[PDB]
Amino acid sequence: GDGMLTVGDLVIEESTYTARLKGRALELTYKEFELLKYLAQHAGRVFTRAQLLQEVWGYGGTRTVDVHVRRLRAKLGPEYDSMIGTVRNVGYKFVRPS
Amino acid sequence: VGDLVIEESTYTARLKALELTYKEFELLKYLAQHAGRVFTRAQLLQEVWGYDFGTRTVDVHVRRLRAKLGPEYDSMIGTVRNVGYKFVRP
DNA sequence: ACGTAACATCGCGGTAACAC
DNA sequence: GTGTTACCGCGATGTTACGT
Repeated sequence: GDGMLTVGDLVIEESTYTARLKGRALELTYKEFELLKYLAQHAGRVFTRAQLLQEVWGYGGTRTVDVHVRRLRAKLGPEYDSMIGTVRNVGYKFVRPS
Repeated sequence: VGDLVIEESTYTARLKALELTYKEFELLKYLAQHAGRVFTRAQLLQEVWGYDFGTRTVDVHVRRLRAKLGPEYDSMIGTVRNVGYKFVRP
């Protein structure tokens, strides 16, 4: 345990730079991994696109978050689709499984 | 050591008899002494090289390293795009 | 022994564009 | 407004040659 994180079946190991789902490795791009990581490092908290851009992208084209959110949800699959919830007129947030 | 034996003071490695350069050996050792962990180029430059160069010598060294291993064990060194490289355990 | 030279490959990822 | 999928420039890595 160095920088390892666990939420439900999602494990996000910064060390080895891998993200798993009860053993199924995720082939995430870099920004897809930094986005999923930041959101899970802050479960339940809704963030805005200008927030997520500043934190994950770094200090216009704000639908990149939405695309990356969709690429993320897509790779998570229907069984884990809902780990990224949407808050109309606010932004996104990681949704803890029960 | 999963088919791979690195001998420290001899500065050699055997993959059941790899002939490696000093930098190729320092890079393989540091990647295998921390197997599974990904290291950046800044990291591997300050740890394995003395220098902080931009340079593409790490990428070149991985390649020379990979070639010696052969298409059997060249997977032992993984690439993590936009991050760096890592040793991969069979 | 090593680190540029220099180009080939290919994946990142941001914009476009429309459905709803 | 957001879900969503193309499309394609660009840039990260691969790779080998060559100069020191």
